[PDB]
Amino acid sequence: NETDALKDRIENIRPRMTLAAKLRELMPEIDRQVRAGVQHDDIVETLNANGFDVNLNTFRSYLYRYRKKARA
Repeated sequence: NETDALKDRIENIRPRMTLAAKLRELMPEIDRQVRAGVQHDDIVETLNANGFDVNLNTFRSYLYRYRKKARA
């Protein structure tokens, strides 16, 4: 009776937290390449082809947060 959609959501909570953490670890190198002229959309495409369902807004959020913490 429990939908496979709710079941799948629950099953992927912890996997997604791990991916979120992996994405934060990538931010220093992403920031370097992106300020050198690599497009945000290009990195988002690579992420979306390899298990990270982030959109452009969410990607920029992580990038902005990395940058604030870095400047501090």
